[PDB]
Amino acid sequence: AQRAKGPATVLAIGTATPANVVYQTDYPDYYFRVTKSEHMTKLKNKFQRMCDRSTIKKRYMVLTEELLEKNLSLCTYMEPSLDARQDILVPEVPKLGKEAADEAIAEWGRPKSEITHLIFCTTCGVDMPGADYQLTKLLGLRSSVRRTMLYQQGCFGGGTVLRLAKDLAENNAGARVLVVCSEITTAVNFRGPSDTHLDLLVGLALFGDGAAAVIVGADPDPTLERPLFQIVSGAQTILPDSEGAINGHLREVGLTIRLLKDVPGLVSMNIEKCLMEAFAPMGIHDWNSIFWIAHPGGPTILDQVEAKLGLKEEKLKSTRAVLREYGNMSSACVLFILDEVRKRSMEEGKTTTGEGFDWGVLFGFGPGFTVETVVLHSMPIP
Amino acid sequence: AAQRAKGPATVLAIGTATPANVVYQTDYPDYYFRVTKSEHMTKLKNKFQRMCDRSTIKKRYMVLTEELLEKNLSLCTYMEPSLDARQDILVPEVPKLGKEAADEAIAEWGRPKSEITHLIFCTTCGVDMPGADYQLTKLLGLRSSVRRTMLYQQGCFGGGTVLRLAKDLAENNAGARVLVVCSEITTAVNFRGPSDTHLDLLVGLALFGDGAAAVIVGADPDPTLERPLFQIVSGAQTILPDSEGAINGHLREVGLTIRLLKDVPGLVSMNIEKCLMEAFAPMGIHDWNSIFWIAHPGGPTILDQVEAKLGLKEEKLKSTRAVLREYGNMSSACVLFILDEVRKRSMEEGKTTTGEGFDWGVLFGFGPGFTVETVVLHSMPIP
Ligand SMILES: CC(C)(COP(=O)(O)OP(=O)(O)OC[C@H]1O[C@@H](n2cnc3c(N)ncnc32)[C@H](O)[C@@H]1OP(=O)(O)O)[C@@H](O)C(=O)NCCC(=O)NCCSC(=O)/C=C/c1ccc(O)cc1
Ligand SMILES: CC(C)(COP(=O)(O)OP(=O)(O)OC[C@H]1O[C@@H](n2cnc3c(N)ncnc32)[C@H](O)[C@@H]1OP(=O)(O)O)[C@@H](O)C(=O)NCCC(=O)NCCSC(=O)/C=C/c1ccc(O)cc1
Repeated sequence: AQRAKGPATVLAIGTATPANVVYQTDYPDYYFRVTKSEHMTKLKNKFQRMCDRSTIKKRYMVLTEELLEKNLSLCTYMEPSLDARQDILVPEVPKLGKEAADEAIAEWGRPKSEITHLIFCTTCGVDMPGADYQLTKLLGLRSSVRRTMLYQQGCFGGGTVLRLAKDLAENNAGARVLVVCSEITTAVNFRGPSDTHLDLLVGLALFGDGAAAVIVGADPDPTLERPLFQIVSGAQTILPDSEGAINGHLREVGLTIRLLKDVPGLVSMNIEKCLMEAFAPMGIHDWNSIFWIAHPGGPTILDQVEAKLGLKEEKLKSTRAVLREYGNMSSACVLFILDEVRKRSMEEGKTTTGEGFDWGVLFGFGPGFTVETVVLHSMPIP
Repeated sequence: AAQRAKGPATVLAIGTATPANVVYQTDYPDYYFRVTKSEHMTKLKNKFQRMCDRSTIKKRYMVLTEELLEKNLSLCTYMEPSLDARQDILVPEVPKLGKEAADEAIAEWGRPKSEITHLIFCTTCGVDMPGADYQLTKLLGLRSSVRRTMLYQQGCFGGGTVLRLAKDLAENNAGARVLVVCSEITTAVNFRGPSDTHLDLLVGLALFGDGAAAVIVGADPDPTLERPLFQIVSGAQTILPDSEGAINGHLREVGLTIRLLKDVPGLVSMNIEKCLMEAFAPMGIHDWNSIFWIAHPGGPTILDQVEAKLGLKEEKLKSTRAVLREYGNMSSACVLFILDEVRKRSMEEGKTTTGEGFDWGVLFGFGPGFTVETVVLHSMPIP
């Protein structure tokens, strides 16, 4: 007694974005006009080809042109701008998180009065008390909620929350977990004018804004609840020879991020061990008998892994589709793909929530270099 | 059968560490107003001096020495740019002091670091990518497959926040042994005295010191390889009614600016009885002298008021006030600093238990929210 019986299960997935839709075929011109950098045609040609090959069609952004008119230090590179970003992030991150959590509880079907725990994860902004307290007040959750604040974990937080919510739901009987990952990549936005920092541009051509939420609980009551995926295990590892792959320093100019390693080649040369160690308890070594959710850090990191593993084109269709219509939304991005995996599984009438396959993987890649591999099991679809 | 442990998560080892520079309280009002060049503020000086004399603190260990102040002059300075000047200090020095404590807790543990599966790193000081959980993983030589959890900016209730997280980590994953490190180098507050517009930093600078503590926690301890000390029975977190903005710490280009709106001693007093009633209800315990006490030493008055309202004997907060006396407030690491003290004192005097001769005990983390963390512990037998 006192503790749960079976595995953690995701019971609802809600997504939320801002109203501003920004098409990528226009974003180079916008970005070099707003920044007033029309004279640097070298970086303009470079940033253009970045967005052209990013496979992204549209992205949602809190940062409007008006918000930059009122926060002109964000049209600058290495000028003091931390307060200008935090005056946006501290309020705007819980607000987008409430929208996604409300969509998730709406699918959940049960009142918020029974949410026992809360895990909030963001890389954008930092404050005391954390965005978990802000979301608890904004959503009106029980004041008895016991919260976990994951600050500045990076694009692998989406698997961290699942690996943590499994133990929270399974070690406390009748506990239900509100998981929210809300990221506003206004944490990443500087003036173009820098031949001193070109990785800033492939970061601006890929990231977008959005919030995702799930409800996690063990031993679901199959009258009020509908199971979607059950989290069998969650793993975290440090890739060999990956020291300094991504370095993010939070200074008075915001979070400055610098890359030292070729990340897509690092993920490719090391992912097969992560699939082998995670799928060993089941005896699975064919990665095309598995449904796939991997954080779309970029087009080619999925391209190279898809080539190194010899995967079919269908495996990463949902991943690439979230990168297409939403882009990179950091940690929340993998939960978006979880939702698309379920939505497309019904739209195309496949046997189970994971496009027809029993077992599935959730990959989150971030600083370390760190790979979070989470193995899920599907739910049948009648 | 299943892939999980069968009993409760127990504390297996404890280790603490403090920097070398010792700063005595009977010498702090003068030196502070000299390095900031504020000897023209006789009011704030007498103000600060009475605070230091009423803090019941004797000494504190500090990383920010005067040698460090002359090379970062933005810290002799209130609200001019000072974030990077502390970032250059907190980012490396926080994991270093954490390993200092994790080394001593591993030495007492007696088992190799390869058997440390999970890690929780907790600090309200500084932010970096990758986090301090990565820097300790590399410094301590733990396995690359360690599953880490980063608690950034959790305030002074992190000590109970991590016990609540480490309880589930050790009770779901069978054979798991979770190392938890709370490393607080509270230099984030050293502001220039010149502020008649900010008296709360004074009583934030007359209490807080630096220190780090680390525990090994795991369930089903092998009684032939490990020695249990405390059983983490329950862990709770709650926001007190009518506490909006009690502790507000914003991160600005000039550092972490903390301002107080509500009296947190009277916030803790009027609510501590409800937390203890709810926490000990499954065991029918209502005598708060029947229980051994670990309360976060926010200050002398917060403890004084809890002791007055609940009608406790003076022995209950002896170790809590002793950690406050010789270390000051160290944020989340204090309660674990107190945890080490209770087991030392309880074998100093040959008590019946590891909690001063008591079966059940409580650990309290108070912080921004206002959030109070109530962790019920059970002592283990001592011969
Ligand atoms: C971005 C790539 C390189 C795609 O480009 P490509 O297909 O190999 O070649 P392209 O014709 O498309 O041109 C674009 C790339 O060309 C590369 N390039 C240009 N000059 C040359 C040259 N002389 N020779 C060889 N190649 C060249 C260059 O790598 C540039 O990408 P970037 O590194 O961002 O500048 C590919 O590596 C990729 O998609 N990787 C996955 C993307 C990815 O993981 N992004 C995030 C990395 S880590 C993270 O989470 C955060 C990063 C970030 C960082 C800063 C921020 O402000 C915000 C965020
Ligand atoms: C400070 C108190 C009042 C004990 O002092 P006292 O012995 O009762 O009175 P004193 O004669 O020693 O004078 C000092 C205190 O007296 C109070 N006081 C003074 N002037 C008067 C007056 N005209 N009339 C009535 N009373 C007065 C006043 O509260 C002042 O403290 P402070 O709030 O810092 O200014 C008491 O509030 C106390 O110790 N509480 C526990 C300490 C505590 O919880 N600290 C943490 C709070 S929240 C946190 O985590 C962050 C704090 C922080 C905040 C800012 C930072 O930069 C850094 C950190």
